[PDB]
Amino acid sequence: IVGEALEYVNIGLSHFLALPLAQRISLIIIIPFIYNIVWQLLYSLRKDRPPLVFYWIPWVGSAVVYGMKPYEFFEECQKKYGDIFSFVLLGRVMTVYLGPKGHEFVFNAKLADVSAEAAYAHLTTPVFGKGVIYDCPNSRLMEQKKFVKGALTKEAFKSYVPLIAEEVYKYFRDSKNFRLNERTTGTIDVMVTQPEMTIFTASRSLLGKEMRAKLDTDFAYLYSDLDKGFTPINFVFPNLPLEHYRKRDHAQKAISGTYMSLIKERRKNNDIQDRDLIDSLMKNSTYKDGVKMTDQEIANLLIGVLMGGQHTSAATSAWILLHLAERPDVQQELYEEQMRVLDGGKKELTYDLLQEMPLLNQTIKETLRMHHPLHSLFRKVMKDMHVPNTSYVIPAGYHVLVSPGYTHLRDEYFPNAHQFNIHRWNNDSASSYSVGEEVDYGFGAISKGVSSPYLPFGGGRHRCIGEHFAYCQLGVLMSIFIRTLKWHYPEGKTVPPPDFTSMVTLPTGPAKIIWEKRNPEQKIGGR
Ligand code: HEM
Ligand SMILES: OC(Cn1cncn1)(Cn1cncn1)c1ccc(F)cc1F
Repeated sequence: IVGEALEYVNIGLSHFLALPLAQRISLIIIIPFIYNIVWQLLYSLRKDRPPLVFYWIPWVGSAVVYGMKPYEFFEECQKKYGDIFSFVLLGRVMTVYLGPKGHEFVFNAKLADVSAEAAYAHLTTPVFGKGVIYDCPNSRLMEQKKFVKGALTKEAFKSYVPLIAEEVYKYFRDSKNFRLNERTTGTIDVMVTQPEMTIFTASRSLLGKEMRAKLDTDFAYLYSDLDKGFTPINFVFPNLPLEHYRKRDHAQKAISGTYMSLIKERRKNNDIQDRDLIDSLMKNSTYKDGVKMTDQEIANLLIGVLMGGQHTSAATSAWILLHLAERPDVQQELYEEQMRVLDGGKKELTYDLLQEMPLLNQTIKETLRMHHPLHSLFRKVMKDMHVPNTSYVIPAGYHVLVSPGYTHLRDEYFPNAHQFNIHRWNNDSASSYSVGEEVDYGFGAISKGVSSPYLPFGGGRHRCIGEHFAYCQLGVLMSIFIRTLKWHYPEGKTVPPPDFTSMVTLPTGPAKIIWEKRNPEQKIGGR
């Protein structure tokens, strides 16, 4: 009888609760372990679900292999399952869609279907501050992107180029890593030099002279603290009572506090011009519903834009130098282009002349092909999504993962994809280019289609707005490096593997190059 069965359930329940504590703990471990395996096996027959990568440890999932070797992971998954597959990652289910159709599925996904801010808020909000970027609705982000873009005009770039050039020269002159007036050769770690050059140049141009001057003080130490909070660990542990987390928060307060002081000081003196992004945001930061950004939110947006731009550009800078260190042929070819465009060095570098340097820009383009600083972009799925031409349905609660950087490294789309060749971009040296219909999400007309196999800057509503600033900064920086120095690897060394575990895919350190002055007698003037 079924009556007597229900009795033995209750009996079994009471015997269960009365087990020796060791077997209880063991059952605490074995039961969800067994349940997990059984759940996957069952999930398999679901043909309205993409294949799920098998994993042994519950919650953890494929985190370790994804965390350490994401492209090798994607490649293995791809030839087993094809272009669409899911995997468990630290409690989340990630649905990957590789290739151009994946680019379309995720970057062009409707606003109602996916949320970037739900994916990233816990990473970024504690670092940047409240009320901006991912700590706000999408419509607010769109307009923040529009506000920042107002300091990213052609006219702005024309003024930034000599400021950036000045900083590069000052760095060559003053940094312990160079001191070109005293040394004709030396060794550097590019993961030391490039983050420093990147912060000095980006500060001077986007933040202005005051904020640049601050980096000549121990205030510079706060950026390091803030920098240390920008880490994937925030995806698991956003806030922990350690000193790492307190130094982060303290820095965000002191740094935004500093920006606010400058802001309120400019407003008090009515000293608001068109010098920098701070000026720009002081004059142009009213949303379409008439609500103004607070001084705090302005400062916080400044932090995030600068920090995001910081890591992508520094990493890219580092890779350019690293690839060129074993390619004296490319160094030579870039140098000839410098001599031609700048009339033997007699012409001062300008933003317009930068545009007349196709090989230089192709080098940047090719470096971003081989080293997309962001190997995975995420969205949280908010409504059930049907996968076109499939029976797959991606349920709300899932995350979608797109990886243009993976496609960058596929021979199908880039022959001999693991060879560095700037000439694969001959007569195709633009940072990117819309060549079909365009669309405006709030921050300017951008390409409607996002099916290009090359997407260093993403696409759709979350597309990068720093692409031309990045080319301007990298361009000026590399133009001066090329014209000033040659460099090569220490004996036996080559391009290092990427460190896929940090927030951007930095080179594994220490990554050293040996530089030498092209003109040992050349001196850099100024104080
Ligand atoms: C080589 C350098 C850079 C690369 C490769 C890059 C790449 C990207 C990518 C792939 C995205 C899309 C992220 C997503 O879909 O989730 C993005 C978004 C964005 N980037 Fe960049 N970026 C670079 C430099 C910069 C710079 C210099 C700035 C600021 C001056 C910047 C600011 C932004 C902003 C404001 C967004 C929008 C985020 C959103 O809408 O959710 N980036 N970038
Ligand atoms: O897209 C990022 C955030 N992110 C996503 N994965 C890793 N970091 C990075 N980024 C893109 N360009 C520059 N940085 C971002 C976007 C906007 C922003 F203001 C900061 C920021 F970190």
